[PDB]
Amino acid sequence: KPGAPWWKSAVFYQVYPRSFKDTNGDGIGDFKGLTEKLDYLKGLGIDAIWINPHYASPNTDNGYDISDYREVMKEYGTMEDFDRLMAELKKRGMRLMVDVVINHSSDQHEWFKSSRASKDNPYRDYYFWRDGKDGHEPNNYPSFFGGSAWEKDPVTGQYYLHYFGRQQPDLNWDTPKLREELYAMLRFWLDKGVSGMRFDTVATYSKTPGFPDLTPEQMKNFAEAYTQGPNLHRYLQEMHEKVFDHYDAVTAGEIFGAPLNQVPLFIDSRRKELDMAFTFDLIRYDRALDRWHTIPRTLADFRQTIDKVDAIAGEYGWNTFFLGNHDNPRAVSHFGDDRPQWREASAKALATVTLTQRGTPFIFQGDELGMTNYPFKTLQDFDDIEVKGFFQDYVETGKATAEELLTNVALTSRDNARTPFQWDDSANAGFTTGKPWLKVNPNYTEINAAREIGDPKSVYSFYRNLISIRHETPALSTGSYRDIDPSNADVYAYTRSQDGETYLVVVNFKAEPRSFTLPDGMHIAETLIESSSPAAPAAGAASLELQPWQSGIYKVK
Ligand SMILES: [Ca+2]
Repeated sequence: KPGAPWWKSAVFYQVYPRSFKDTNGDGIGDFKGLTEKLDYLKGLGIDAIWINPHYASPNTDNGYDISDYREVMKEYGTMEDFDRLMAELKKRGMRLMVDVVINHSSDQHEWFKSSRASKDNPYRDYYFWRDGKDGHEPNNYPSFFGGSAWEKDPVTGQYYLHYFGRQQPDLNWDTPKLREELYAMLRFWLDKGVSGMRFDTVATYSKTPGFPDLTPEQMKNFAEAYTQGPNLHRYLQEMHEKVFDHYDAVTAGEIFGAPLNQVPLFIDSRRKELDMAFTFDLIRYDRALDRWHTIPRTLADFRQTIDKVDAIAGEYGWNTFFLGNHDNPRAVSHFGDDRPQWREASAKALATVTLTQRGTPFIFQGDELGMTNYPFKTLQDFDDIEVKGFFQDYVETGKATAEELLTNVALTSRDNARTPFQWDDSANAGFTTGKPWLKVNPNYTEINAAREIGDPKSVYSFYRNLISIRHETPALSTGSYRDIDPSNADVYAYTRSQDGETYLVVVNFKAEPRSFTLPDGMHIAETLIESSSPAAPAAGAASLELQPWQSGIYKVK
């Protein structure tokens, strides 16, 4: 029949350029570093890479505050280096997905420098400027990065809106001329051959008319209210009509803060908005509302959340799947057990899950090596502007002590994912010849690409084999998904099926032996791969005995 888009069967790798590979000793990764490592990614089996922002930026949010959408970030290289990265990817049959940050720009962008000059400036309405009320801000909106989402500018006496940092003013999508500027910007990169675009905080583009105060209830989860602008889908549909309908690039949205029942509006292919969804339900399934505390959860919660997310894709939508990214703690530390004796086994188990979920998997740089959270010792060990925001909102206000913030944010911080990639065991793990912008994890002596690649029993080798198996088994990418028992908090088991072929995935999430009884009528036919198992089951088995953290993929009958 008709086939599926290349993107539904692709395995993506996310590169955070700043921490991938430095080639000039300034301690910051760059395009030349990434280009020199394309053979490494191709050898691992990667089809496409998504890079974080690579545009001109003051870096108050490491690329997410853009001052010029048509120039490359100085730290990464030049437009020539970007062009070379593209060409080398193409020589290897690989595709590039870039990050698109158009909910807001840097306050250094020329549009903002113009906007702030006067109320009658032609660019005034490229942003949101409003009078304060009752001697304070326009309304009670809080910022994700600390304090109020409203900043007064004495040049005009009004306040501008910023959901994120003070140096990331929100762009005004209710203004036609600004929407047209953004479309022309997207075409600039698409005309260069870019194959995909990831839309940063795509659900917050539409603002609420009149900016009334959030109710006390809404305030509890302000992220959600910010995703309820009345014109959101109208704007996304217009972006598709004027830009994406004219190219063959895949689009994916970072649907931050929106309730899961609204995700189909963004990804149902019939609506002509986005192709794939990046949801937060699973990766933040154990995160408190303040985003810096954790809440104990079990595998039952994990799988039940995945069931809900899969159901939302319905028949016309499509999900991405990921256990890690640049805004969350390290996969093995977060969902696995990173203790020395369990790190490799649990990282392999999580690899099995990642590569057998229904959706397009994104492997975050370093997770294929089993990289872990970083041992922060003081609040100064964090670079992340979000941690400074928590200090402002919780420590300076007396709600928590600096020690309490350190203790808790150490387990949830985005910086856990941003320590430099561990290439080998030379100075700073071969990431740089200079001083890394963020400290390298001392565990690079045990966790590094050179050692991983030379060992058939490594986490890396396991990911590589899982990727080969997935590429050879259509059911593992586009097949249906059925969780055999959503209530089981010990062993995660599900089937993937397509065209009469069914595969069974069984993953022990406990560090103790466990048993698993197959569904009535189901029996093992073959064993494709297992991790931490002393032996594959016998053909015909109606049950399995699992070692701690063991994972396996089996073709059933
Ligand atoms: Ca560099």
